[PDB]
Amino acid sequence: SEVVSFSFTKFNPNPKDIILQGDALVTSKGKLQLTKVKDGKPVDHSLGRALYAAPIHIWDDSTDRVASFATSFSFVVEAPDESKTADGIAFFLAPPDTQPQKDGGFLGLFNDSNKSIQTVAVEFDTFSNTWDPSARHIGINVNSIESMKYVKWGWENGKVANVYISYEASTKTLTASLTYPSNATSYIVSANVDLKSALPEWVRVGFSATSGLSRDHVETHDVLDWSFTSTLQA
Amino acid sequence: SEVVSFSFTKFNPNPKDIILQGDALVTSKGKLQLTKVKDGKPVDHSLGRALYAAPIHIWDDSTDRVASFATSFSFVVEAPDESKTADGIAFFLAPPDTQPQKDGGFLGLFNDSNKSIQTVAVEFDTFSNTWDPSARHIGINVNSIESMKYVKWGWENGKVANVYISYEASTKTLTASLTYPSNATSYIVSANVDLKSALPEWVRVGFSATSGLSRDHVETHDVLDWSFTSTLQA
Amino acid sequence: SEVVSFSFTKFNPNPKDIILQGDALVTSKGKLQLTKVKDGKPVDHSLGRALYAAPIHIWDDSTDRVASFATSFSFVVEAPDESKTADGIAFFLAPPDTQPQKDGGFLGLFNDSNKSIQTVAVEFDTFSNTWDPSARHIGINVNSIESMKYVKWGWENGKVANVYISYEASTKTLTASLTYPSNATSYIVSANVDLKSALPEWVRVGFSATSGLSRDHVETHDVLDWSFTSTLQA
Amino acid sequence: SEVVSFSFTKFNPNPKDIILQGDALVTSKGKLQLTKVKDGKPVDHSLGRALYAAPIHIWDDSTDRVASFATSFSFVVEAPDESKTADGIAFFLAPPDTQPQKDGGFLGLFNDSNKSIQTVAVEFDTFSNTWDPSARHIGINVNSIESMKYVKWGWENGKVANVYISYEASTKTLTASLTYPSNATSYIVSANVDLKSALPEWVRVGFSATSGLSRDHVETHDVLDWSFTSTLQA
Ligand SMILES: [Ca+2]
Ligand SMILES: [Ca+2]
Ligand SMILES: [Ca+2]
Ligand SMILES: [Ca+2]
Ligand SMILES: [Mn+2]
Ligand SMILES: [Mn+2]
Ligand SMILES: [Mn+2]
Ligand SMILES: [Mn+2]
Repeated sequence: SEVVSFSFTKFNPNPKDIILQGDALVTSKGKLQLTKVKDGKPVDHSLGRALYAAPIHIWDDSTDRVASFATSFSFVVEAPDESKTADGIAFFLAPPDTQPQKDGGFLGLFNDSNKSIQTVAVEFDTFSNTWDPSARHIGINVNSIESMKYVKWGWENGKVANVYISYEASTKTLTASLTYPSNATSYIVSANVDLKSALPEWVRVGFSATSGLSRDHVETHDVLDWSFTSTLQA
Repeated sequence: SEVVSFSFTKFNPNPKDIILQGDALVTSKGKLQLTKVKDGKPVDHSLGRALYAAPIHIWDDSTDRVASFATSFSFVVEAPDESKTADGIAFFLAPPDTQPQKDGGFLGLFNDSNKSIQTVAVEFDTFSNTWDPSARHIGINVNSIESMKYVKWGWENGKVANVYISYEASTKTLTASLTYPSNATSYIVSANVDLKSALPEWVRVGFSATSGLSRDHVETHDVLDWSFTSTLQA
Repeated sequence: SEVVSFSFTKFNPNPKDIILQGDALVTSKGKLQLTKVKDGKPVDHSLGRALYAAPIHIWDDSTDRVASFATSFSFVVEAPDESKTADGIAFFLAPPDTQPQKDGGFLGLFNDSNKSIQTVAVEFDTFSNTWDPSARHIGINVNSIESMKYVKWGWENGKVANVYISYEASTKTLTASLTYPSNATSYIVSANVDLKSALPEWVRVGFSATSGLSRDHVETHDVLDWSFTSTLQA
Repeated sequence: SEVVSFSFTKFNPNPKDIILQGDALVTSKGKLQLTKVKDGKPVDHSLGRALYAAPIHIWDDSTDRVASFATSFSFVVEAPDESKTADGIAFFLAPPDTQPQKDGGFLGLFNDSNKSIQTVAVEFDTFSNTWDPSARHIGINVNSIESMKYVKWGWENGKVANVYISYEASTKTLTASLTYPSNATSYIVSANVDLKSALPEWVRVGFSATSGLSRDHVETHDVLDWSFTSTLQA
């Protein structure tokens, strides 16, 4: 494929363009609620993922070409307690048949299987596990729950976060930024990532999130909108 | 969904974005060959269809809104004999789980089942069946192999045909045009079509084609490229 | 330039993106009224033109490349008398400094100067002059008020006409279609046009219209919206 | 206007889409060289600006609506000496008739006139003047050479910088990021900026740059490509 694009200003309650996995659902107001909410309150031990229906052609073995892509999405992570939060939300790419992996700190993306899984993620990590830096962080993750690069992230409870992720194929640069319009505060991180080596030719793209494994480490992970475009020169 | 787009300047030999049904395949040079070719020669009794992976949201029961869409594709129909041709090629919309229907003059789109099937097609018909006008034609077909409107079509054997189809939701106008750049000859037809009444909320879009049911009524039906865009106001 | 696009769903009353020439104005409801209207009634001897502010790079002498482009616009031509009409409306390309040429049957586009002017137009001609066929027509015009190709055009008084014009650089094919959603009636014409030979490298694009030179040959020429895109491979 | 877009993968040597002011020129290889280079070496006391030909409709007094916009551009600033650099490069919006203002630290954008000029800029400042913080910085500037917000910027001599600027009208958030693909290092800054209050309804957008006012404070300021899109809801 050469060019694929799609833009949701909000999500449809029974989405056919979006493959919902685990606890993910679209609320009737059109928020993509990745992790469970009960009586308006986030629940623990939740794992939800959402992928776009069409696979994306990110590289081609015949032509040796790599896709470029850009995506925008806004998301909210709201926790009943500012200091106890887990586990986070991520935008990711994985093989098209990708299924939910471990919950909790593995973010539904990775596992501890000793079989290195193919998934490239931009995580917004709200809990410091063994493999994390100390502070909440935006991480670029290449086939590991351990980020290859991260920036410390001043998570704002319940505030809309605007994210813009792009991948420039000609330089192998993956760049992720987050901005909180509420107080015009922003964070960015970039990495040199070889998508040909990390991922298969075709992938599915989307989001994954998990709530903490305890009652006092719960938060929501809602996506409010999403735009994506990818071009493969071919 | 609000906006979905995709553009192929040619097709990938093992397409993941394109669901190939019946005899459809992508050749190694990237043509979408809907009907069978053997030793470079079209074969009879063939039926092939290709659909885009992502369903398209063409209308919404809650918001009462209808999508607009536009698509461009180029296609070749080549017959070893100018005067004996069958059966044709079509661009269509159908429920997402749509499967190949009858072969031959039914174009893989419709059947004679007495169970009116949901499919809206723009056919390029190369054989005059019982339900057709006399001459080869471009037809707009709403849940029937019988066109509600058609224009006579001067098919050019083996020449590239450029098609542009659009649907204007605000007026319910479906317009289909074909141009042969080789001699700058063009045909157009339009119809007032209520997609809400003809189709379910979500559909898949693509192409369907069949070769004749006899050895002396064979032709190819190759699509060379394809661009599509649909917006649902919501 | 490689890609230029712009889309108006209606026009701004004091447009800065649109260079208005002669009698052209934008009404407060956002219609581009090319020719004069007085007390709601079309006036004779009027000439109005509108061009997009940015020049469009349609070909390049260094790279030998030609642009492709596509444009959509809706327009109304309303005459107080169905049988007496003049003169018409056109979409055109001309050098960027292009100024209004002759009025009346020259459509503000051409003149009788014996100095062949550079302008390539798709005219919707409502009056049969000396150089016209008999019937109202959609014409493709290459540096002459005389069309190189035309299709007879069933003008519908006061009805919205939807036009789609495209130019495919790889085949030099200019295609123009018009559809009246009101009764789903359509017309199309195509021509092999060498834009490199007809036009300079850079042009401005837009509309031109004139009302008849007599009181009993008056009509309006309003454009309701306009989308344009052009890509030059370079 | 509702939607305006344009994308250059490089610039044309005699650009008609781009209004070049002061010393700005396009090199024969298609770089937009804002400030003077002599025998391949940057010259002092230079000031160059480039604007897109079409004005952009950023807000509308009648409808009370504000545009959103996004733009990407890559740029190089190369100095013969790493530690002596001046003055910088900026992306800006200003009234359409905007002309070059003061040189040097005023970046061709502002002056010391005591007549507050309308210009909103995202500067990449390479020299600490009286109104600057100490370190080189990316600044958001609203009708002043003094930034309202800035982030410290690790300028990389002679390296390609990729910038992405967006403005979200619904939150009044202007966000600017820079990434050096060479070592995947990134910077971002955001501000709450009211474009209705800072700028007139229509503007022109582009770049401005100046070299230092001394021989030992020289650098280049070349833009390599540029994409822009703006939508005004209206
Ligand atoms: Ca963690
Ligand atoms: Ca038939
Ligand atoms: Ca005439
Ligand atoms: Ca400075
Ligand atoms: Mn982490
Ligand atoms: Mn038929
Ligand atoms: Mn004529
Ligand atoms: Mn500064």
